[PDB]
Amino acid sequence: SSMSYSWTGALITPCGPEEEKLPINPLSNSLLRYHNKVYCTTSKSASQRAKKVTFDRTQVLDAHYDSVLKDIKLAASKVSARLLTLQQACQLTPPHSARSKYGFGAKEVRSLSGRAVNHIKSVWKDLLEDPQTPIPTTIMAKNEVFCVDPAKGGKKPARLIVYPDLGVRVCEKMALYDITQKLPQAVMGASYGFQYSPAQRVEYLLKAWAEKKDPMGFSYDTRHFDSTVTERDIRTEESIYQACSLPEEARTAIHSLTERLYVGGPMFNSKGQTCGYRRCRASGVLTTSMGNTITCYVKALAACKAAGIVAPTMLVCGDDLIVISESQGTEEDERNLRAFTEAMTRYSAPPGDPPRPEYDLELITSCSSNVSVALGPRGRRRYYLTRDPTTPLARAAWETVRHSPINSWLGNIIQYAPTIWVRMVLMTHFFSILMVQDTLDQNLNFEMYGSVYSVNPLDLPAIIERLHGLDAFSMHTYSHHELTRVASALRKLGAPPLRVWKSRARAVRASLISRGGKAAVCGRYLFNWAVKTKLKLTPLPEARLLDLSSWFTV
Ligand SMILES: [Cl-]
Repeated sequence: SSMSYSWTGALITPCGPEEEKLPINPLSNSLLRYHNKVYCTTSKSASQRAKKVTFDRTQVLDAHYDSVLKDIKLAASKVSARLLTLQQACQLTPPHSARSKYGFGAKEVRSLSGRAVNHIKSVWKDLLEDPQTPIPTTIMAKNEVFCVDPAKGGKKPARLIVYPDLGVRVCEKMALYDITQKLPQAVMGASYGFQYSPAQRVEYLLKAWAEKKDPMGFSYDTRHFDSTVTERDIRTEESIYQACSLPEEARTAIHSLTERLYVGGPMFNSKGQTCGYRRCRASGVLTTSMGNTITCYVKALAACKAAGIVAPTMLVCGDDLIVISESQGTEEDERNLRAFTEAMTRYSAPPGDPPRPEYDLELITSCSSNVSVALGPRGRRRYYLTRDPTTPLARAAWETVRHSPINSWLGNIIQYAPTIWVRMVLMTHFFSILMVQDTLDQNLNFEMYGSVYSVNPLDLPAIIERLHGLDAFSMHTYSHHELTRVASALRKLGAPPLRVWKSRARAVRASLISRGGKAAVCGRYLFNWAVKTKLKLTPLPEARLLDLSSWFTV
C-alpha cells in the first residue's frame, strides 16, 4: 500500500553550526576518561536514518481491533473538552520554541505581540476555511548524545524531526491542548504511563504483578513506530478525538489539522528545498505523544485479545509498552507472544527485538528502564526504578561552547536518586564540581516532558525524600544485575570504579558537612552510604511542604 515517506534527493540540512568537540572537557574529565566514545548525532547521518524509516505499510485489521476501538470511542465520549483561546495557546508556547518564518518567535508569542497574534488569527481562519491543502513542514536531524556501541554498528544515525511553522503549532493547542490533557487518562485509566513518577511507576508494576496468581510480563519494542503509523491510524485518532463532546469550531479545526497536517504532507529542509513527502506520524506535532500512546494502546490490547493474553495489565508511554498478565505455562506463553507479535505486525506495528516472556520483574526493560531491588541494613526489600547508566554518563560528558552537562547531571540525580550509580557517581561528581565552583546555591534547570523547573541543589535532600522516600538514602545491598551493569558501564567509559567513588564521596561529604546549614544536610543525607557509622536520618519537614505532582505528569 503506502510508503511512510518519499524523497526528492535534496539533503536534510543543518540549521547553521554543528558543534565541534573541544580538546579539553573541563567539567567531566574527572568523571570519565574515554571522551572519544561520546558522540552527537548530526545531519551527516540523516540520509542513513531516512533509508531505515522509509518502507511500505500494509495493514489488516480484525474483529479484536474493531471491538477495542469501539470500547475506546465509548470511553472517549465521556470527555468534555474546550477550545483554548488564541491567547491561552500562545501562552503555552515553550520559551525557546523554534521561531516562525513570518518574523517572530516564542518571546513575541508568549508576550502576545500584535503581529504574532495577528498572523495566528489568519492561520486559524485558513484552517476553518480550507480543510484540504497540505500544510508544509520542516525536516531536521535531531542532535542527541550517545556512547559508541561496537556490538550495534558503532554510531546511531540522527532521529528525524518534522514540524509545521510556529503559527500552526499555536493553532494545534487551541484545537487540541485540552484533549491532550484529558483523553489519554480517559481512554486508558491507570494504563497511561505519563502520569507516574519513577516510584509510582514501580508501585504500579508491583501491584500488577502481585495481582496475578502466576504472573508473566513482557515488553514490546516497535521498530520505528512513527514510520509505522498509517493515514488510517491517524484518521482513526481524529475519530477518537471527535468522540468527545467538543464545540463545533474545534471539530472543524481538528478535522482540518488531521487532513492537512497529521495524515501527511510535504517536507522542506532548512535551506528551503523540497525534501520529500510524509505519509506517517510527524515527530514534532502536538498529538504525537497522545497519538502514539492511544494507537499503541489500541493495537496492543487487540493483539492481546488475538493472542489470548489472560488478564492483561498494561503500561503505555507513546511507543513503549509493558504487559503483565496471567501466565498460561511457559510453552503456551511463548506461543501467545509469537501470536501477539503477528497481530501487531498485521496492525502495522512490527517489532525490533522480538518480545519474550519473563517471570522476574527485574528482566523487563521498558522506556529504557527497569525495576530492581535493594535491601535496607536490616534486610527489608525496597524496589526502585533504574536503567543502564551508559547514556546518562555519555550525556554527563557532553561539553561544548554552547552546552553544559550540569542540567543533565541534575535530571538523572532527580529521576534516579535511589540507584547505586546516581548515589556513588553522579551525586559525588555533581557536588564536588559545584563546591569548587562555589555555585552550590545557584539554581539549575530540571528538564522533563518539554517542561523546566528551577531547582536549588541544596534542596535535593527534600526533593528526593518527597519523590522517592527516605529509603533513597539507605539502600544497602544492590542486585547482582545492577552491580554488574554499573561496573561494566564505568569500565566502558573510562570512569573510576565504584571503590574510588566511595573515597571521593567521603571527601565530598566532609566538605559539605563543614560548610554547615543546608550543604551540611546534603552531606548527611545524600552521602550517608559512604561512612561505616551511619547517622539516623529523619523525615525532613521541608519535604512535607513540597508539591512535585506536575513534574512527572504530562
Ligand atoms: Cl546548556
